Amino acid sequence: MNDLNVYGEKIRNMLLELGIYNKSDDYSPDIKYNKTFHANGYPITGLYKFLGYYDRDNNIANFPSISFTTNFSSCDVTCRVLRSGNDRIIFNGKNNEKYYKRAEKALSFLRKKYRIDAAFEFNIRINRRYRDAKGLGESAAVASATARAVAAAVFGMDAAKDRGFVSYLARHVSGSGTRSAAGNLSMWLSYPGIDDLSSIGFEIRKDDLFHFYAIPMRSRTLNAHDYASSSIFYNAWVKSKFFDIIDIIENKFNTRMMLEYSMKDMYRLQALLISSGYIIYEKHYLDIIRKLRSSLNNYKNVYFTSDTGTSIVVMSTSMNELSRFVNDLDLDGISGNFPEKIIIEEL
Amino acid sequence: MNDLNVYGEKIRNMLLELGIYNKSDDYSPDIKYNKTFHANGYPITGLYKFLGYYDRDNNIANFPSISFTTNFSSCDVTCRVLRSGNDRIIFNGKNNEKYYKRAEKALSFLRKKYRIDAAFEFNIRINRRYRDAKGLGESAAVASATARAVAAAVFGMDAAKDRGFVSYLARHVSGSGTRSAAGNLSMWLSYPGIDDLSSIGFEIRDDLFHFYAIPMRSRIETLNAHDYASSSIFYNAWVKSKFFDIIDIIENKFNTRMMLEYSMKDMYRLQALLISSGYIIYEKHYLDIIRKLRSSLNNYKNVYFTSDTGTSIVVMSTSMNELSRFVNDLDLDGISGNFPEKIIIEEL
Ligand SMILES: CCCCCCCC/C=C\CCCCCCCC(=O)O
Repeated sequence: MNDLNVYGEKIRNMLLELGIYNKSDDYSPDIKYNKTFHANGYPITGLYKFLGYYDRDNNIANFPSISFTTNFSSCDVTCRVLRSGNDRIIFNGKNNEKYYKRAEKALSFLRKKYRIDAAFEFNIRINRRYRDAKGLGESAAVASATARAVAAAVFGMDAAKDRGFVSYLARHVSGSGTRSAAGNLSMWLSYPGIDDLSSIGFEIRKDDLFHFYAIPMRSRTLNAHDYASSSIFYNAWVKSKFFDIIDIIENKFNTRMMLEYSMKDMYRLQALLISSGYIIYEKHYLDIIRKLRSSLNNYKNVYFTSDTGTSIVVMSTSMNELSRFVNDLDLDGISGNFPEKIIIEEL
Repeated sequence: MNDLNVYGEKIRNMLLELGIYNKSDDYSPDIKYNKTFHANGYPITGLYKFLGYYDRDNNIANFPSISFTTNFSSCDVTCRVLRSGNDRIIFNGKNNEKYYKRAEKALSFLRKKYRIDAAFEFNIRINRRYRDAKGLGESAAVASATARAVAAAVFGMDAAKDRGFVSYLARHVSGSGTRSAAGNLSMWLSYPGIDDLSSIGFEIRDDLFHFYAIPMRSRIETLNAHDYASSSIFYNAWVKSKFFDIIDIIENKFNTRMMLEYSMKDMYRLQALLISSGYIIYEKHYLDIIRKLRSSLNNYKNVYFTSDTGTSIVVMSTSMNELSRFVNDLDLDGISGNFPEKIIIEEL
């Protein structure tokens, strides 16, 4: 779309003027064969949420998104590049066709764009702080950790330390990986017609953030993109996203505005899914959201959100108000924090 | 440049060319003072659903709608016109402000348009086949019954038997009233800028369907749902798609199967509009029933279901035997529906 491109480009110019965004630099492969590289990565929770791709082959989104990086789980990846052989993708000790299929797609991009004739061995470890739950942004943790390990092995440590370049690589695994690779509070710039190296994540800041807590819940995510995109309301959502992104940039990413927006956006996201016949709502989720909504008026600056799942993230600018809310409502979840250490190393 | 008025006028011309729609005829008052008139009226269930008004004072909707008339409740109205005296509006034995206000908005239109200097006595009786359920189109039953009684008393039996004219009067009580007054399967033509006597209900038809309701309790009042849906950021996209969907159903000659399937899709879209504004229609029991219904639909041939601005569900089928087999297999605890067979309009 031409009007969407115009608004995307306006957003890009505003970000270039702020100095927080730059088109990513590109690198030439200099493969360190037979050496194991290790990297970690963290999941994300959406504030300005994302659903639907403009170009699903390159993972270009229809509009920009904003998330924060959490510690609800952690991913660690081991990568080894071989001159010959077959790719091996191990996920939590399992060698299943499902994981292979998702990996070989980002590796296809890598081999075609950079003319690489090599085999890849990946060992992915995700440690969750919950037994089972959806919508806690696990795919962003895998995408950022795999991108960091591949960047170190294929391009070198200099490239692996370049957050823009690593977000570019992470995007090819999962769109949300752009924001996990970039930092703790980050934005992914994306819109129709954007150049490949311009559609990346970048950090907004590492100060004046907030407190958060998750209520992990079971739900009956790649289908969420198709379901939302096919909604008759999808184009109206995409259009409003450009105006909302412009407004948050003009408001200098004010914390409380983003927290409030994330609550409104949770409802809009659910509405898009509902309008396509996908009911995200489960009985237990309904009981918790009614409890949460009913009590919000009695708290100051307490907000909550959900993504494509029933897990809820409760957020507040005050740690005491958050803990008071969690205790009074007897919520049984996990305390969150922004990760402090990104590891990228040759083993 | 009003795009909704353009698509509205295109729809109107298509309907004129089919010969199923005509601008309503108007009538001069010839009041039969001191005589009691009695009429009945029935609720509706939306197929091409309606929410939000373009002009709330004249009850002009933003787009056209299609519904069917049911027997989930019934309304009976008694009307008497007096030369002098005061208006009296009794609703289920109650004389409350909320009812006087709703009746006065319509009577003000009647007195101003037709230059009537008279008092009106209305006695409205609504008998429901459920307790506390929402979204079963009760306001259409009151609107059609009151319009039939007023048309007989104020304009005469000839005007009361003119379904177009009666739907025009019913619109001033409740928009959905146009469809209830028009017949069992009907469309209300409405869009921004439409002429007053053109915004009426008309009967589509012969080859209908069977239905069954599961009345359920809900939080959101139908009157508030108009404001809630209208305030959604998705409302304009819904309105726009409604014009294209109405053009498509007219070109498909109101095919039953297509309208039943549309009503299922439209139920999701309606819920989405309410959800996007932060209004959750869902309840735990509704969730359990809709999951049971959705899970079994693939095993039935012509079975569909819908809901309006409530948790009440209406199950529909082109076959009575398939519907009863569906209701029995899922052990549904609701009420059997039927299209009303007798419309009463009488003096005394
Ligand atoms: C031109 C026709 C004029 C006649 C107008 C009179 C009709 C309006 C009266 C009452 C509206 C009733 C709406 C339904 C009430 C439900 C309220 C409840 O049950 O609590």
